Amino acid sequence: SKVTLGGNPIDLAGTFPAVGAQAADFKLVGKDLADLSLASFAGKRKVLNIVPSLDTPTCATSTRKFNEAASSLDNTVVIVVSADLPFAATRFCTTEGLANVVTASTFRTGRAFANAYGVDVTSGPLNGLTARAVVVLDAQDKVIHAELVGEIKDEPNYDAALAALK
Amino acid sequence: AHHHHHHMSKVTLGGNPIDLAGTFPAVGAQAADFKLVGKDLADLSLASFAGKRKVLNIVPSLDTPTCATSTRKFNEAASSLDNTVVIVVSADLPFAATRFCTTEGLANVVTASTFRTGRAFANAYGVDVTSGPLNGLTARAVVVLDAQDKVIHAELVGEIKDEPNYDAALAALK
Repeated sequence: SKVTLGGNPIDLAGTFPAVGAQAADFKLVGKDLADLSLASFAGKRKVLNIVPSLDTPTCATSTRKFNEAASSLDNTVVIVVSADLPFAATRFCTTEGLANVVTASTFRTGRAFANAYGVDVTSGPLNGLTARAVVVLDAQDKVIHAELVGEIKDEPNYDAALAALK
Repeated sequence: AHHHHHHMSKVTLGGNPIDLAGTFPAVGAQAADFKLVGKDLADLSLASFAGKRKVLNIVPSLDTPTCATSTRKFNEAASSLDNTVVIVVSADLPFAATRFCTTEGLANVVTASTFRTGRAFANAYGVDVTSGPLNGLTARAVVVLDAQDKVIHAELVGEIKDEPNYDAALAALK
């Protein structure tokens, strides 16, 4: 069951997290160039919304609605993870203006986050970006929901991720 | 008395010393190769530009709405010269190139991203910032290569917020 892009298999490195696992820590970069780790979000449920890029010419409007809905649930932060630099993150149509939606870039630690989460694309045009996934963590960073989207172009099961927080 | 010329101090950001990894190239050296990513997500290396003079315009980020006219004039002038390509190197993803202030309307300027190979380019060129807010970006530099990839001009800009000596870089191609 390789992930595909336009139906074409791509290679991913690392092992995708299982429900019940302790989430791997990270050092991602916020839109003000500071480092973000799991401790930066202590006490909150976290939605890791992992996307190859949030800087596409056309807005992923459905992702904006999901980001808004999840972040409006009790004690929840949505962490939008991608290789996009913080300079681009300040313009993301899916995050701008939304409280408790926080952009977090992989650029400073390279492939570390993606590899730790089994979303490190290593072939084709997306080589060096994250694959598409949604991983929900509880306050103590136990994985309560995890989806590696089989086709990069497809929408995640946002309903399942939201329901995991209810 | 005679006073020895000072070895270049640490690059600064807003006057603040920052740490750089790698060794910045000297004039006369053969340029290190690289695998950078173009606007179409394909790989670019020195072989992509075989036999051309190359300007590597190395920038922490190109993704800003406002920029120096001198930078644009330099990019245009160098790209207009015979057998010359201007390659603008940064960590910005190719997706952001639509917003690159300094390359807007200059179709021959080639954007080349470090994202796929991480710190490899920056470390090979001695511009790998490892401290402060620019940690993981390239420092500011201009490196000019001749048609056989020998370094003919190289400036590691002393202060990130300052402009390179574009006049010197351009004049090296005459």
